[PDB]
Amino acid sequence: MIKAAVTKESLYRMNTLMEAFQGFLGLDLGEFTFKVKPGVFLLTDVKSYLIGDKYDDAFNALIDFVLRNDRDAVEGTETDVSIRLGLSPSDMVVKRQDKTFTFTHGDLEFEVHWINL
Repeated sequence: MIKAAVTKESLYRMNTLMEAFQGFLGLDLGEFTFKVKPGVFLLTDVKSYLIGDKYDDAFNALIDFVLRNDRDAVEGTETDVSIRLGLSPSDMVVKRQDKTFTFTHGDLEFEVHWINL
Protein backbone atom coordinates (compact mmCIF):
# COMPACT_ATOMS: atom_id res chain seq x y z
CA MET A 1 0.00 0.00 0.00
CA ILE A 2 2.58 2.52 1.16
CA LYS A 3 5.86 2.94 -0.66
CA ALA A 4 8.49 5.56 0.05
CA ALA A 5 11.18 7.25 -2.00
CA VAL A 6 14.22 9.10 -0.57
CA THR A 7 17.50 10.86 -1.20
CA LYS A 8 20.73 11.17 0.79
CA GLU A 9 22.97 14.19 0.65
CA SER A 10 21.22 15.24 -2.57
CA LEU A 11 23.40 17.40 -4.80
CA TYR A 12 20.32 19.45 -5.61
CA ARG A 13 19.53 20.40 -2.00
CA MET A 14 15.89 20.02 -0.88
CA ASN A 15 14.56 22.99 -2.94
CA THR A 16 11.33 21.02 -2.82
CA LEU A 17 12.79 17.60 -3.48
CA MET A 18 9.25 16.63 -2.54
CA GLU A 19 8.25 17.87 -5.97
CA ALA A 20 11.24 16.22 -7.63
CA PHE A 21 10.06 12.70 -6.98
CA GLN A 22 6.48 13.88 -6.38
CA GLY A 23 5.13 10.45 -5.59
CA PHE A 24 7.05 8.63 -8.31
CA LEU A 25 5.45 5.54 -6.89
CA GLY A 26 1.79 6.49 -6.86
CA LEU A 27 0.88 10.03 -5.78
CA ASP A 28 -0.83 12.73 -7.84
CA LEU A 29 -1.01 15.77 -5.58
CA GLY A 30 -1.12 16.34 -1.83
CA GLU A 31 -0.95 12.61 -1.56
CA PHE A 32 2.77 13.01 -0.95
CA THR A 33 4.60 13.71 2.27
CA PHE A 34 8.24 14.70 2.66
CA LYS A 35 10.54 15.30 5.60
CA VAL A 36 13.61 17.48 5.09
CA LYS A 37 16.75 16.66 7.07
CA PRO A 38 20.47 17.46 6.58
CA GLY A 39 22.07 14.81 4.41
CA VAL A 40 18.90 12.72 4.48
CA PHE A 41 15.57 13.48 2.86
CA LEU A 42 12.36 11.42 3.14
CA LEU A 43 9.58 11.42 0.55
CA THR A 44 6.69 9.13 1.50
CA ASP A 45 3.27 8.38 0.08
CA VAL A 46 1.47 8.49 3.42
CA LYS A 47 -1.66 10.36 2.35
CA SER A 48 -4.38 8.73 4.33
CA TYR A 49 -1.82 6.81 6.34
CA LEU A 50 0.20 7.30 9.49
CA ILE A 51 2.13 4.84 11.61
CA GLY A 52 0.40 6.20 14.65
CA ASP A 53 2.05 9.44 15.73
CA LYS A 54 2.02 11.67 12.64
CA TYR A 55 5.33 10.63 11.09
CA ASP A 56 6.87 8.42 13.74
CA ASP A 57 8.72 5.08 13.34
CA ALA A 58 9.45 5.55 9.60
CA PHE A 59 8.47 8.90 8.31
CA ASN A 60 11.47 10.40 10.15
CA ALA A 61 12.85 6.98 11.08
CA LEU A 62 13.59 6.10 7.47
CA ILE A 63 15.64 9.25 7.85
CA ASP A 64 17.70 7.09 10.17
CA PHE A 65 17.66 4.26 7.67
CA VAL A 66 19.28 6.45 5.01
CA LEU A 67 21.40 8.01 7.76
CA ARG A 68 23.05 4.79 8.93
CA ASN A 69 23.33 3.55 5.38
CA ASP A 70 24.43 5.37 2.25
CA ARG A 71 23.67 5.21 -1.44
CA ASP A 72 25.11 2.03 -3.01
CA ALA A 73 26.31 1.00 0.43
CA VAL A 74 22.84 -0.53 0.83
CA GLU A 75 21.41 -4.00 0.23
CA GLY A 76 19.16 -2.79 -2.56
CA THR A 77 18.14 -3.17 -6.19
CA GLU A 78 19.29 -0.37 -8.44
CA THR A 79 17.58 0.89 -11.59
CA ASP A 80 18.71 3.67 -13.95
CA VAL A 81 16.02 6.37 -13.92
CA SER A 82 15.40 10.05 -14.37
CA ILE A 83 13.40 12.49 -12.23
CA ARG A 84 12.03 15.97 -12.87
CA LEU A 85 13.46 18.43 -10.36
CA GLY A 86 10.19 19.90 -9.09
CA LEU A 87 10.35 23.01 -11.19
CA SER A 88 9.73 23.65 -14.88
CA PRO A 89 11.54 22.04 -17.96
CA SER A 90 14.50 24.38 -17.26
CA ASP A 91 14.83 22.27 -14.14
CA MET A 92 15.05 19.27 -16.45
CA VAL A 93 15.03 15.66 -15.30
CA VAL A 94 18.35 14.49 -13.90
CA LYS A 95 19.85 11.06 -14.40
CA ARG A 96 19.64 9.17 -11.14
CA GLN A 97 19.61 5.67 -9.76
CA ASP A 98 16.62 4.05 -8.14
CA LYS A 99 17.92 1.82 -5.40
CA THR A 100 14.91 -0.36 -4.52
CA PHE A 101 14.76 -1.88 -1.03
CA THR A 102 12.52 -2.23 1.98
CA PHE A 103 12.63 -0.30 5.20
CA THR A 104 11.08 -2.43 7.90
CA HIS A 105 10.62 -0.41 11.07
CA GLY A 106 8.44 -1.93 13.75
CA ASP A 107 4.80 -1.12 12.99
CA LEU A 108 4.91 -0.60 9.24
CA GLU A 109 6.21 -2.08 5.99
CA PHE A 110 6.61 -0.25 2.69
CA GLU A 111 8.59 -0.39 -0.55
CA VAL A 112 11.17 2.37 -0.26
CA HIS A 113 13.41 3.65 -2.95
CA TRP A 114 16.69 5.48 -3.01
CA ILE A 115 16.09 8.32 -5.35
CA ASN A 116 19.61 9.63 -5.49
CA LEU A 117 19.57 12.61 -7.81
